[PDB]
Amino acid sequence: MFEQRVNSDVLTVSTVQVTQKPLRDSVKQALKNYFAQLNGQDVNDLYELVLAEVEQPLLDMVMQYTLGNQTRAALMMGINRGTLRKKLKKYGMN
Amino acid sequence: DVLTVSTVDQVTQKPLRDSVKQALKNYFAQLNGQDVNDLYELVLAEVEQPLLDMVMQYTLGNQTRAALMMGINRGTLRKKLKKYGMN
Repeated sequence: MFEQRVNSDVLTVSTVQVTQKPLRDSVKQALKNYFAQLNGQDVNDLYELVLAEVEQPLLDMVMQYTLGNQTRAALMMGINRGTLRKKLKKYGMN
Repeated sequence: DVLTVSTVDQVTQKPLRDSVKQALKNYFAQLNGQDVNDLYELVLAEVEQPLLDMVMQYTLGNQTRAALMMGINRGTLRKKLKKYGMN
């Protein structure tokens, strides 16, 4: 009945003829390899595991982009400074 | 380094964070001063979807085992699945 509002910009990486492929596929491949090594081992924190692998490079890139300005970083990210501060502290980036 | 992707004519493993960084580098380069207010959401959708897809395949669609493996409650799991039209 109704369409949605979302950011439709793309995130891609290079693959090799060289072409781009969606970032989501890298996450997918990394998980396949992860399960392959796990071989039925117990895991109970996969969300946290993946999130840490993704948030760190994101925080660094946005901070680098805003030259360290946290106010503009929170704005660009669509998160309040409180949540931003919390994520940085979480990864020792304070 | 439990999360890695294959890279190449020999193939070697590189951390997933390196893929995320490369993609953001491409993203920021084309931003061209344009403004953005939801970059976290854009990245989240890009990584949550494949994570959900893979965990659900690996647990045969069993929500209770999927949520335990992820370390989130089922209500949360369900909300994310519905958000991405995967329910």
